[PDB]
Amino acid sequence: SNTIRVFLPNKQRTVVNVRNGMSLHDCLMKALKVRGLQPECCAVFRLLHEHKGKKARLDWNTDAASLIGEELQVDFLD
Repeated sequence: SNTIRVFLPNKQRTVVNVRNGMSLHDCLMKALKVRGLQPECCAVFRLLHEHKGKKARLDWNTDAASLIGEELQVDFLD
């Protein structure tokens, strides 16, 4: 794929495309930028497509191109 979803911590959702020069932070700093959020104070995750009770936690420089074709979330930080 080349698309992934971003669910907000305010329970929202949206779809984003991954380009060259992405990285989680800069790739979500698209998303949240649009939304009016900041990612610096949050933790981003990929959703539990093979887990229960736990989202798959990612890096703020994560290769979203490896989470490509999935659903992501953002939550509180650490």
